[PDB]
Amino acid sequence: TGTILIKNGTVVNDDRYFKSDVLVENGIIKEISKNIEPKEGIKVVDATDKLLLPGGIDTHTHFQLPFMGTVSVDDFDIGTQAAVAGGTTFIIDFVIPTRGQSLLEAYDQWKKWADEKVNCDYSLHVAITWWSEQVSREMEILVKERGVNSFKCFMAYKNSFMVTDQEMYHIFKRCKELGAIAQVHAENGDMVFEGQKKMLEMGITGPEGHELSRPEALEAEATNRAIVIADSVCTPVYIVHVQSIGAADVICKHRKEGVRVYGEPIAAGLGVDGSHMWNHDWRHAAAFVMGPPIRPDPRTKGVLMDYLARGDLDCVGTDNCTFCADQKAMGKDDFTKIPNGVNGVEDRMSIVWENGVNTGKLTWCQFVRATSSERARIFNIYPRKGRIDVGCDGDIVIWDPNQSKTISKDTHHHAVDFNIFEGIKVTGIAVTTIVAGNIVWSDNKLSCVKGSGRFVPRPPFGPVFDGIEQRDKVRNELLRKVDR
Amino acid sequence: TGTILIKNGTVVNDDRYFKSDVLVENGIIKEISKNIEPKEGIKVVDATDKLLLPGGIDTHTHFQLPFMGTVSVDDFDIGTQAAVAGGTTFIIDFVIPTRGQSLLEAYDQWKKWADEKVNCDYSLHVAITWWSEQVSREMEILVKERGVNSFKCFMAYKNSFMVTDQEMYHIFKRCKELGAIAQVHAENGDMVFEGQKKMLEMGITGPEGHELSRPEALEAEATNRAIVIADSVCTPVYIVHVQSIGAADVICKHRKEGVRVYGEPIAAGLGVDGSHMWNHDWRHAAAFVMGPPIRPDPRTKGVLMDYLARGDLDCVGTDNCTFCADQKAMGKDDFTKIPNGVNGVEDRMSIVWENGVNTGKLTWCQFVRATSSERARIFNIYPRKGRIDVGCDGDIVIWDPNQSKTISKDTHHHAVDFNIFEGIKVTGIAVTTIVAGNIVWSDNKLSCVKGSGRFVPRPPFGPVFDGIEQRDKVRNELLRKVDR
Amino acid sequence: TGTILIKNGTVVNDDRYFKSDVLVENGIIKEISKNIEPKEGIKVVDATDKLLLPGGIDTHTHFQLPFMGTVSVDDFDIGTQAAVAGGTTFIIDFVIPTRGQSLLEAYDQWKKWADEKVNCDYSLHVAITWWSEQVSREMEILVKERGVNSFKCFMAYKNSFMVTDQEMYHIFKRCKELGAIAQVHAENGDMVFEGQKKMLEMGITGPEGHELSRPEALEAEATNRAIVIADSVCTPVYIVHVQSIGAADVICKHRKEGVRVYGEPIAAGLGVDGSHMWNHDWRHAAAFVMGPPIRPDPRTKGVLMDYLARGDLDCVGTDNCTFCADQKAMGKDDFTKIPNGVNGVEDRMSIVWENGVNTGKLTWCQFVRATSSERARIFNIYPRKGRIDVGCDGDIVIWDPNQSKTISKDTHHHAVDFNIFEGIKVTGIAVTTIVAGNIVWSDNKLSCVKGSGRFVPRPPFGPVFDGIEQRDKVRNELLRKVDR
Amino acid sequence: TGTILIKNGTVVNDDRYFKSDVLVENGIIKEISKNIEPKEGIKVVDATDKLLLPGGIDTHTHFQLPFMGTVSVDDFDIGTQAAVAGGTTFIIDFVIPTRGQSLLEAYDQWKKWADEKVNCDYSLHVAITWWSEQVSREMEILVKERGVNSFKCFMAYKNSFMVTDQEMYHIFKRCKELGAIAQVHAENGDMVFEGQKKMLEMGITGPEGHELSRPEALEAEATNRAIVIADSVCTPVYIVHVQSIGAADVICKHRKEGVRVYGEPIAAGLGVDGSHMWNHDWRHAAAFVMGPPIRPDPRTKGVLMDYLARGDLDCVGTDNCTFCADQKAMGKDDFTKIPNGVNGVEDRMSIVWENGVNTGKLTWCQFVRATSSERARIFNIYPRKGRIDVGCDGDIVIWDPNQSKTISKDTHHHAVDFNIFEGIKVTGIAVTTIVAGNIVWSDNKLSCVKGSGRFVPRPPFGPVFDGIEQRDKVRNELLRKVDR
Ligand SMILES: [Zn+2]
Ligand SMILES: [Zn+2]
Ligand SMILES: [Zn+2]
Ligand SMILES: [Zn+2]
Ligand SMILES: [Zn+2]
Ligand SMILES: [Zn+2]
Ligand SMILES: [Zn+2]
Ligand SMILES: [Zn+2]
Repeated sequence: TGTILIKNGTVVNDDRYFKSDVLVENGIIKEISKNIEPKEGIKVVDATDKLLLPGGIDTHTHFQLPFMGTVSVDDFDIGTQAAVAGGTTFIIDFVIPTRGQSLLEAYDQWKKWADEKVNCDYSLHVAITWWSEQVSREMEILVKERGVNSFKCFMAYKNSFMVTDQEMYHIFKRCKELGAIAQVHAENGDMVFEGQKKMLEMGITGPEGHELSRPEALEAEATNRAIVIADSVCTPVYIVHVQSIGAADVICKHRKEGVRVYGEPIAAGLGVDGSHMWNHDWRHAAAFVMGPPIRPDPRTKGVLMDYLARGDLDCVGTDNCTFCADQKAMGKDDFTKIPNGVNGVEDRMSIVWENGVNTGKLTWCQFVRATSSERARIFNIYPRKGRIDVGCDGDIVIWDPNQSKTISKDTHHHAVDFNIFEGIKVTGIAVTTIVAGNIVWSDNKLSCVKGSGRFVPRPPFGPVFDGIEQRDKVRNELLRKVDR
Repeated sequence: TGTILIKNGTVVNDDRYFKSDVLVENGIIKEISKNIEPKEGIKVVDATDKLLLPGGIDTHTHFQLPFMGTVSVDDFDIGTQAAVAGGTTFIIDFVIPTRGQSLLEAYDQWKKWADEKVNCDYSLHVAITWWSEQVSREMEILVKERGVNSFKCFMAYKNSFMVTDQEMYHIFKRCKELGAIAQVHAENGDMVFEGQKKMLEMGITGPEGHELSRPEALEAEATNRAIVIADSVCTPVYIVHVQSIGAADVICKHRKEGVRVYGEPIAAGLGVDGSHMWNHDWRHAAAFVMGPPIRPDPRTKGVLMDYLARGDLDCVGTDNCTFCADQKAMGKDDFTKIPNGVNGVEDRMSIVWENGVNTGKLTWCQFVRATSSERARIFNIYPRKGRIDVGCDGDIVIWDPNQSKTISKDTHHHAVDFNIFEGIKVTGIAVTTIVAGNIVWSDNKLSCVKGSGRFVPRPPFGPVFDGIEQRDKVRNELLRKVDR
Repeated sequence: TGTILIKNGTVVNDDRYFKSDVLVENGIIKEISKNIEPKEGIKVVDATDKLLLPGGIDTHTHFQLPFMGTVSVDDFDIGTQAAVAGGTTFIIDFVIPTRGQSLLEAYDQWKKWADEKVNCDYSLHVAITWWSEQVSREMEILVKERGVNSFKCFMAYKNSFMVTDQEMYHIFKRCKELGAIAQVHAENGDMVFEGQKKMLEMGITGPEGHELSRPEALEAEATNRAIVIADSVCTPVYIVHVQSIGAADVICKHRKEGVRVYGEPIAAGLGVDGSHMWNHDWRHAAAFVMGPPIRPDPRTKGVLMDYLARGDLDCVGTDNCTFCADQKAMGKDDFTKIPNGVNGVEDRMSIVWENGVNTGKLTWCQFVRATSSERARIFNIYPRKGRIDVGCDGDIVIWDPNQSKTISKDTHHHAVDFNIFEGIKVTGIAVTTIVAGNIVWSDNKLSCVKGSGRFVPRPPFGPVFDGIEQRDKVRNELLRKVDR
Repeated sequence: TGTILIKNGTVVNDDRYFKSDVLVENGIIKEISKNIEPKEGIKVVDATDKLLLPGGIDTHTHFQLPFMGTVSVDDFDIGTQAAVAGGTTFIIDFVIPTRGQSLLEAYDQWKKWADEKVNCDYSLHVAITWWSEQVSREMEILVKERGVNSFKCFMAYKNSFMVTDQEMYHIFKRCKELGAIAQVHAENGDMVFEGQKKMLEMGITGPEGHELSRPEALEAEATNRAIVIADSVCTPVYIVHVQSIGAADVICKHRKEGVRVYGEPIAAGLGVDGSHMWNHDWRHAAAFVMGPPIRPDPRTKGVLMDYLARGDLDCVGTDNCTFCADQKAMGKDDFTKIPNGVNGVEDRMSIVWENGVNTGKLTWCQFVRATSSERARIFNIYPRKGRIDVGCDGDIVIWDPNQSKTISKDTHHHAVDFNIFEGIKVTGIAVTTIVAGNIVWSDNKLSCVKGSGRFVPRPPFGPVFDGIEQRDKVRNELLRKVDR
C-alpha cells in the first residue's frame, strides 16, 4: 500500500524534536499530529519510547564497483538491504567511467545495474576520470536530462584518474556554469606515488605500508589546494572522505573566512583507527585498507566528530566498497594491489550514534542533520528526503536509543565476510525502517522488495549555490580597475 | 481580525526558501500553499517579487531603562513601533533590579510597564545584580511561575552589579538546576575600573577615553573566564553584546572543543566602528558610547559577520538603550558619566541585511536564522516564533531585497533625535510587517495598537539543554575514581 | 685552584657549536682555542667525543621549603649536590614569606640557610604572598640593595597567598617601576577551591582527586588573565611551571601579537604524564602530586617540547619540592593535605635531552638555550652564566651524548626515597661537572665543598625590559586624545 | 690598511648589547674591550651615542639580472655602493641559468660580473630553472668545489622555470644529499597563468591587474605544498620573499609542529603596501610591480614584522631587481610585460628599523638577528659574518638610532630614478659603514673601491642540518614495519 500509521513516538528533525503520530498515505506523509486515530484496516506501528528519524542518506557508496576485472561484493540489492537494516533509506553511488569512456554510456550502465536491484530510493554522482571537450559537453546532458548535480574529480591516482591544477580549474568552471557541486578526492597524487615506490623499495609490503606511503599531510595539502582553486572560480566544492585532523582543520580554516566548502567524514573514520593495519594477522590488517587510509592517530575520530557537531563537517558517508578475503589477498606481497575499501552502509548510523550522541558530542537534532537532512540540502533533494513534514516522502526510521548491540560479521547483512566495526558495542539502533510507507526492516528481519527503489533526480542550482550570484557581483574585478 | 492572506511571495525559513501563499486565521498560520484562493471578504496582501520572513526577534532591548534618576527615551510603546517599522515583531527586554531589591518586585514593575504599551509580543530576562539565598530562591519562582528561562550576571561594573568568580560559579549551578540559560556581560570589571581612573587622571575626559579605558582584551579575557566556569558546571552560557574580534575568537575556540556557549553580536557592532568616538564634535562622539565600546579596529564588523554566518555567533540583538543629547551631556567633562547606550531596534535587520547578504556573507536562510529562528530556539519559543509553518504565530515580514533607503533621524521612528547608522545606504528593507495576522507597518506608515502585544512565557529546559544530561553522565568523576 | 684545562671536546653555546679547548683560571674562562698546550702542573680533563655545555641553570627550586611545620627533604646542600650530578651549576630558589611577614626578614632567613650549604652558585626570587604599602616599599630595597629582579604572585591558594585582579595590577606596576620581572603561579584559585570541595564531597579522596579538582582549563584561564593585565601595564611577565597544552597555547597566542610574556615548563611536565595519579598504589600515586598537577593527556609533554623548541616556552625549571613517603602520607585520607611537590633538580637536563634531542625536537644549541643561556638572559646574569666565552664563569658540563643510564632512586643523589623518572632510560648524561674551575662531579662521584657556592646578584632592567620604553611611548594614550 | 679602532659606542649582537671599543687589524676584529688606547698612527672612529652592528646581510639580490634582452639597472658596482650606504656589507645574489643552460657556465658568468665590480663581500645561490640528470650532477660540483650551499626552484612561471611536484621532490632529495638548503619561489604557477589570462581578457591591463591576477591565497597554497614535500624528504626548506599574511601563517603553522622551514620577508613587504598599484599615474603604479605582488591588505607589513620578531620569519632580503621608467614602460598596455622588481638594498635596514624598532616590535638585538646574524647561520657563514667577536670579519656599521632622514630618489645611491620608499621618514640610519677594516661610507659620502669585495664560499651541512640525522633515524619507517 505504502500506507502506514506510526503512533506514540517522538519525531526528530534537525530543527527540533516533538511528540507526534505520523500518517503515511500512498508513500507520502499525509498528517503529523499529537493523536491520530487508526481508521479501519490501516497498519499501525508502535513507537512508544522510540524516535522517528528521517531515513538516513548515505552520500558515498560504491556498490558493485568494477575493479581490476573483479567487482565489489556488496551490490545494489544486498547493499540496499544492509542499508535499511541500519536505518539508511537513500544512497548516492558514483558512476566511474574508464579513461576515454563516455560518461553517458557509463551512466547508462550504472542506472541499469541499480534500477533492477535497489530496495530503497537512490541517485548517482558522476566521476570525471578523464578530461576533454566531449566530457565537458556530456556534463551538460547529465545535469539537464539525467538528474545529476554533482561531479567528482581525483587529485590522487597518478597515471590513471589524476587531474592537474589546470584541468581541475576548468572542471570547476564547468561545474559552476551548470550549477553542479564539485566533489574532490583530495590527496597529493605525485607524492602518494613516490611514497608507494619508497615503501615497497624498503621491503615494507604489508598493509601498514599503505598508511606509511600516504601520511595525512598529503591529504591536507591536496584539500587545501582544491579549496583555493574552487574559491578562485567562486563555486561550491565538497571534500569526500575527510579522514584526517589536518584536512578537517584546513576545511575549518577556509570556511571561517567564508569559503564555500563542504566536508564529508565517513563511518570508518568516525568509528575506528588505523592501528588495525599493524595487526600481526595479514588478513585483518589488509581488511582495513582504503584510500585515504584510516589514520593511526588515536585522537582522530573524536576530532572528526567535534567538527561534525560544529557543522565544519556536514554529513556522513560510508565509502562502502567491500571485497572478500580472497580479493584482498591479491595484494598479499604488495599493499598497492590490495583492493581499497571497507564496509559501512549498515553500521553508519549506529556508529555515528555511539560516538556522537552517547559521548555527549551530538544532540538528537544534530544527529539527524549529520545523517540525512544536510546531505539532502547539499545534493538538492530536501525536503522530499531528510525531513518528516507533510508532503515529504514516507521514509522513516524507528530508532531505539536504548537498545544495545555488538556489531559482528556473524549477524550483519553485508555480503562480505568481515566487518571493520567487529566487537564494537553500540547503544541506539534502527529497530524498524520504512521506505515509501512500507516496512522493509522490523523485528530483526528484512522484508525488502528487489527493484522497489526509484532513481531520484537532483536539479542543478540548489542551496549550495545560494549567495554565489552576489559573491560574483562583489568580487567583480572590473569594480577594481583603475580608470587612467 | 488577525486574519490575512499573503500571495505571490517567497517564504524564507532558515532551512529552505520556496514560493508559496500564506493564510493567517485568528492570528495563527492556517495554510501554506502554492495557490490560495481569496474567499469573500478576506484581506489580501501582495508579496510579488518579495520575501516572507518570520518576524525578527530582538534578544537584547532596554526600553524605558531607569538610569541615574532619568530614563531611556525609547519606551515600550514607541520602542515596539520602531521595532515593527524595521521588521522585528518580538523583543526580549531585561529586568534590572537595584541592589538589594527583590527580583519578583522588579519583574512585576517591568511587566506592568510593558503590558500597557507593547505593540508586538514580548518577554523578559532577569539580571542578577546582587547575589544571596533569597535571590537564589526567587529565581525558582520566576522560572516555574513567571515564564523566565534566562538570567544575566555582570563581570563589569565594580562597586555595583559586578559578581566574583565564586558567585558566578554558584549562579550558574542554580541556572543549571532550574533549566535556565546563563547570560553574561563579559568585561574584566577590576581592569575597567583601573582604566577609567587612569584615563581621567591623564585628562582624557572625552568619549574616546571610553574606548581607551576598556580595550577589547578585557572583553576577551572575561568572555574566556565565564565560559571556563560554565563548562566546569556543565550548563549553557550566552555571551551578550559580543563587540570584539578577540571575544569572538575565544567563543569560536571553546565551541570547537564542544563547549556549550552561545554568542550575540549587536546591530551597532555589525554596522559601525568606534572611530566615531574620536569625532571632533562632542555630541556626535558621546552618542556612540555604550559598553562594551564599539571597536575602532576597522576589520571588526566584517569578522563579526563571518562568525555569524558560520554559526559561531548565533543571533543579533540591539542593546537598544537610547538617550537624548541633553542626557548624554551629563558626561560632558567626564566620559564615565555619559549614559551608556545606542539605538538599533528599528535598523537591526536592514543593517544585518546590508552587511551580511549584500556582501555575499549570508544567504537568505542564514539571515532568517541570524534574525529570528535561532534566537527562538535558544530562548525556547520555537516554532511559535521564528518559523512560517502551519500552527505557528502569524507574525510575518514582507521584505523587499531591492528597495533602497538611506537611514536618518529625519525619518526614523525612534523617540531619540540621533541615529548611529545616519547616512548609511541599505538595500533590502521591511515594507510590510504583520503581527498576529494584523498589519502594523505598511506603505511607509504605522498602524499599531498600543498594548496589543502579549507577554510570551518561556519554559525551562529548552534546546540549549539538549545533550547535557548525557554530558553529566560521561563527565561523572566517580567513573574516574581509583578503587584502592 | 679554580684552574683547569679541558681538551679535545666540542664547545656548545646556544648560537653555534665548535671544536675547541677551554682554559679556566682563577674560576674564570681565560682562553678558548683549537689547541691549548698544558703548562706545568695544570689539571687536564679530556672531553674527547664529548660536549662542553654551559652549566645548567634551574630557575625554579624549593630546597628546604617550610610546609605545615615540616620541611622539604632536599635542602641547599644535598640539593645542590644532586644539581651538579645532573649538570646544573646554578639554582634560583624562592623566598616565601608567611602572610604578614616582612620580605626582608624572609629574604634574610633564606640567604642564611643557603650561604652555609650551597655547593654551586645561587640566587633568589621573592614571592609576594600578601600585599600592602610596606611590602611595596620592601620590594625597592630588595631590588636596589639585595640583588633581586624577580617577584612572584599567586592566583591560586584561596584564603592564603591568592591575590585579586586589583592587587595583581598594582604588583605588576610596582615591578615595572623597579625593573623587575613579574612571575605568576597561574591557576584560577576560586575554581580550584570549589573543585577541591566537590571532589572530596563525592568521596574522591585519593591523589587522582587532585587532577580532577583542577583540570587544565583553570590553568589556561589564569594564564590568560595574568598576561592581559601585564600587557595593559606594559611590563614583562613570566609564567612559572607551565604544565598544560592549553596554557602553552595561550602563551603562544599572546606572544604572536608581540606581548612580552615568558613561559617555564618543568622537567616533570617534559618527562612524565599524570596517569601515575591513578596508580592503584597510594604511595606511588601521591608521590606525583604537585600544583598545577602533571597532566594525564598523553600528548602533553611532546607539545610542551615543541613550544620549547620554538621559543614560545623559554627555559626549563624543576619546581624541586621533595617530600618523603611519611610526609606524603599526611594526606592519606585527603588529597588536599598531600604536600605538593616532586623531584627534578638532578634529572632535568637528561630528561630534556632524552625527550628533546633524541626525539629530533631540539638541536644541541637549542638544548643549551633551553637549559642555561635563556634563563641567564631573562634573569639578567648573562653572559657571566649560560655562556662559554672568555671572561665568563668557569662553570662547565662535560656531556656524553652517547652514554646511557636508567634513572632510579637506588642511584640518585636526592635525599628523598622516590624518583618520578624511575625506570626511564636516557641516553646523554653529565659525566663531569665543573663549578668555578673546580671538579665537583666526575667518574660517577661527588667532590663538592659545602658552602663553596656564592650568591649572585641580579641587576634590574635587564633584557626583559628591552623595547618597553619605546612601547610606552607609542602606546601613550595622550597621542590618541581628541583636541576639542 | 684594513685597520681601524672604533671608540665610545655600544656593541650590539643578537644575544646582548654592551659598551665596548672595537679594534680591527688587517680586516679582522682583534680586540673588544671597554677601553682601547689608540696607538701611534691608528685611525680612530668615534661612536659616542651610537651603535656598532654587524654589517647587514642581504640574502636576496638580483644585480645586473638579464631580462628579455635588457638588464637590471642596479649592477654589482653601483648596487654594492647602495648597499653600504644603507649599512649592508654582504649580499647574496642568484645565478639564473637559462633553460637548457649548464649551471656551471651560468655560475661562471655570474662570478665574473661580480668579482670585477663588488665593493663588499658577496656569495651566490643557484636557481634550478630546468631539471635533468646533468643538472643533478652539476649541483654536486657547485657544492663541493664552488662554495654554494643553496639552490632555488620555482613553483611559478609556467612554460619557463616552473617545476612540478615530482621534480621538486627529487630536487629536494638532491639538496638533502648534498647538504644544501632548498629555496622556493612559492606561488601556484598554473593559477597565476589562468589569472593573467582572465585579467587581460577582462581588459584590466594596468599594474593593478598584476595583484588581481595573483591574490595571496596562491602564494599560501604553494608555500604549504613546498613545505609538505620538504618535510616528507626531511630536509631544510627556505621560503623566499614571503609577501603575505596567509603564507606567513602557513609557515608558522608548520614550524610549530617542528617542521624545518625558514622564511624571508623583504624590505618592500615590511615597508609599503600594494595600494600603489592602483595609483592613477601608470608610471608610479608599474614601479611597484614585482612577484609575488606587494599586498594591498593594510595590516600586512605589521603582521610580517610580528612574525619576524617571533622568529617565525627569520631574516630580511630585498629582492633588489631594479628597472627604469623606460624599461617598466615595456608593459604599458600589458601588466604581464612589465619587468618585475623593485628597489631595497640601500633602504632595507632603516625600513626594518623604522617599522620594527620604532614601533616597539623589535628590540635592538632582534634587529641584528633579523638583518645579519640569522642569515649568516642559515647560509653557513657565521660567525665570520653577522657577529662582532674576536676573530670575526671587521665589517661593522655605526648606526645612529636618533638621526632622521626622509628617503627619496633625489638622495639615494641607486642607479634607478625611482624609490618605492619615497617620502618615508625614518629615524635610525647607518652613518658610517666599514668593510674589512676600511671606511666605505661616512659623512654622507662613499669611499668604495671597485672590486675590493671577495667571494665567500659557503660549506654544506651547516646549522640548517642540525638535528636532521636524528630525525631521519626516528622517522625510519623500518621501525614501523610489522614482522609477520
Ligand atoms: Zn576517493
Ligand atoms: Zn569513494
Ligand atoms: Zn551588558
Ligand atoms: Zn544591555
Ligand atoms: Zn607555584
Ligand atoms: Zn614552585
Ligand atoms: Zn622569486
Ligand atoms: Zn627574486
